[PDB]
Amino acid sequence: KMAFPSGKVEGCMVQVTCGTTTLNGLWLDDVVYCPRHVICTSEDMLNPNYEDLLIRKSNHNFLVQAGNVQLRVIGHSMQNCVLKLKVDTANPKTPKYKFVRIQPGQTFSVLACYNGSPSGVYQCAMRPNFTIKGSFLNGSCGSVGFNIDYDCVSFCYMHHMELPTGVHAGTDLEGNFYGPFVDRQTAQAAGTDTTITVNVLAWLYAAVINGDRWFLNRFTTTLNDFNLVAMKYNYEPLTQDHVDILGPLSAQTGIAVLDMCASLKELLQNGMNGRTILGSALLEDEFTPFDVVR
Amino acid sequence: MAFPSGKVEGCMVQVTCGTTTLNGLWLDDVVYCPRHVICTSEDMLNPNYEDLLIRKSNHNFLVQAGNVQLRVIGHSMQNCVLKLKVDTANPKTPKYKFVRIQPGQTFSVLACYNGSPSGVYQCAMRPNFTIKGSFLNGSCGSVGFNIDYDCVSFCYMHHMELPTGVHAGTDLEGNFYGPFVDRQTAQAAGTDTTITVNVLAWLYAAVINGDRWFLNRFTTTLNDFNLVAMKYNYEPLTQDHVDILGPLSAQTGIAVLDMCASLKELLQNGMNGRTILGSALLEDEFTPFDVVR
Ligand SMILES: *C(=O)[C@H](C[C@@H]1CCNC1=O)NC(=O)[C@H](CC(C)C)NC(=O)OC[C@@H]1C[C@H]1c1cccc(F)c1
Ligand SMILES: *C(=O)[C@H](C[C@@H]1CCNC1=O)NC(=O)[C@H](CC(C)C)NC(=O)OC[C@@H]1C[C@H]1c1cccc(F)c1
Repeated sequence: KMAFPSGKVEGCMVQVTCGTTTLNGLWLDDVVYCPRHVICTSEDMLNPNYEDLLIRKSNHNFLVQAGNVQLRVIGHSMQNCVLKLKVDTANPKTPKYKFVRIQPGQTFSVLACYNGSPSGVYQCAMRPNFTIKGSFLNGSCGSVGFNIDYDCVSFCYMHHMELPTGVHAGTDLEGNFYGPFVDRQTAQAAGTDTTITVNVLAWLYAAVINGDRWFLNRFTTTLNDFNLVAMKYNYEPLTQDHVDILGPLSAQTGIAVLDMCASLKELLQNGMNGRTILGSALLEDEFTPFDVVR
Repeated sequence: MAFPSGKVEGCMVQVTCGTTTLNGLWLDDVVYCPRHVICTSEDMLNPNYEDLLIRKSNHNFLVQAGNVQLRVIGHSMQNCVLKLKVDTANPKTPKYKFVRIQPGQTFSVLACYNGSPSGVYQCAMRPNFTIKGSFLNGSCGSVGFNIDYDCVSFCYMHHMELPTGVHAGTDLEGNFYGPFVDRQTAQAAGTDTTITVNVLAWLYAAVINGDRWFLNRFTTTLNDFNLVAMKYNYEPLTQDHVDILGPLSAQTGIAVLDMCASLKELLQNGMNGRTILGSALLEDEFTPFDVVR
C-alpha cells in the first residue's frame, strides 16, 4: 500500500473549535471546511437539531487556528453535514484542487490529524458498504482523504465517525455521507460487506504482468452471467465503469476483461487447489486498477 | 501508516550527470545523492569512484529544484553519497538529523522520480539489511526517514534493487546497510529472518482490535521460546524486547511470554486458514512504538 505524498494536504489542515469541541478543518482559499458536529454538545449529540444549533451561532463563536495563529471567521453556512466557515485570509498554500465523490472500491490516502496537526498518512479502500478500515481516534474528525493527479489534489473524504463495529464513516467535501449513515451519536450498522471484484481482477492482471498466469483459462463469459455467479460468493457485481477502468490492464496484457472474469469465476467455484497468486492464497481486493500501474 | 511527507518533499530535487538522472536531498546549501550518478556503462561493473570524481567538473552536475536550476559550486564524496555544494540555501530545510537505524526499526520512504514525490510508504530495515520497497528505475536518491516532533531523522537513501526484488541503500553518511556494493552486479543478501518483537507487537495490536482467537493458556520461558523462534528463522527476543513490549502487555493484560506462547503455537501449527488483521501471514514491520502511536 503506497499513499500519496501528503505535503500539499498538510498545508491545508487547521483546527476548528466550538467551546471545548475541537476537530480538524480544511483551509482552501478563504473557506474552511469541517464536520458540522463541531457545533454539538453532549446534551445534543444523541440527537441534534443542526439547523437550530446553527442559528444560535455567530461568526465570533468559531475558533479557527493554523497552528496557534487565529484565522478570523467572517461568515458561516452549512452544506449537508459540512460547515463552511469563510475566513479573512486566503490560504497561501492552497493547491490546485477539486472535490470528487468516489465510488466504493476506490482507494485514497488519508492524512490523519489531531488538533490541526498531521500524525500520519495511509492508504484506504472504500468498502462496498461505504466504510473504511482506518486508524482514527478521538479528535480525528475533519481529517480528509484524497488522491493526487499531477498538480491537482482531488479531495474525496472527510472523517466524521466510528461505527460500533470499529470501521469508519464520513462524507464527501460537500457534506453528503458515503452510505446510509447520519452524524448522530446513535448505534448504526454497516450493511454486510462484499469483496471488491474490480480490484480482484486488477490484482489478477498484476499477477499476469509479473509472469504468474496459471489461472488463465480458454473460456469467456457474459458480464451478466459473471455478475450472477459472483453475487453467490459475496463478490460485488461489475458495472460498466469497472469494465472501463480495467481497459488499460486489459490492453497491457491482451486479456479481455470478460476472459479474466471467466478465469475468476473458475477460481471462485473450484478454489486455488492449494496454489498461490503473487505469493498469496488469498485474492487481494484493496489494490485498484490505477494502483497497479504505480 | 507512514509519517506525513511534506517536510521531506520540500527537499527533493533532480540531479543529472550525463545520461543518468536520479533524486537528491537538498538541506541548507548541500544536495546529497547517490554517487553512482557519475557513472556510465563502461563503468557500471567496477567503478573507481575517486577516479571518476576527479575527472568531474562542478558544471557537469545539473541540479533542478522544480522549474529552477541550481549552480553547483563544489562537490565532495562521503562513502557512497555525493555531496553537491550549491550557491543557494533551501528555505524549506527542516530541522533534521542523520541517523543510522537498527534492523527491525521502521521508517517512512518518500519515493521520488526526477526529483518529484510520487508516493510514500512504511518500511522496515530487515535483519539482512534489505528493505522491501517498491522502487523502480530512477528512484535512486529517494530517502527514508522518521519524524519526532518538529525534527526529521533521515536514515536511508536508496541505491539499488537486488534480483530477488528487495532493495538496498545507505545511511546519509553513505555507508551501506548490509554487505552490498554500488556496482552493477547481481548481489544476494544473507538469509532473511523474521523480526520477532514486531510480530508480537502486531499480535498485541490484533488483540486491541478485539481479535484474540490465536491466544492460549500455554506458557513459555524466554529461552524455550527463542529455541523455537530460531528453528523457524525468527530473530531471538531479548530482555530489552520484553521491556519494550510492556505497555502493550499492560494495556491488554497479556504477559509478554503468554503472547510468545501464542506465537509459538502459530509457528508450529500454522493459521489453519484463519487470519489476523486481514493477513494470512504474520506481519513483522510494525514495531512496538509504532503500534502505540
Ligand atoms: C471525531 O469527532 C470523532 C472520531 C471517532 C472517535 C473515536 N473514533 C472516531 O472515528 N467522531 C465522533 O465522535 C462521532 C460524533 C457523532 C456526532 C457522529 N461519534 C462516533 O464516532 O462514535 C463512535 C462510537 C462507536 C459509536 C457508538 C457506538 C454505540 C452507540 C453509540 F451511540 C455510538
Ligand atoms: C537508481 O538509479 C536505481 C534503482 C533500481 C532500478 C531498478 N529498481 C531500483 O531500485 N539503481 C540501480 O540501477 C543500481 C545502480 C548500481 C550501479 C548500484 N543497479 C540496480 O539496481 O540493479 C538492479 C538489478 C539486480 C541488478 C543486476 C542483475 C544482473 C546483473 C547485474 F550486473 C545487475
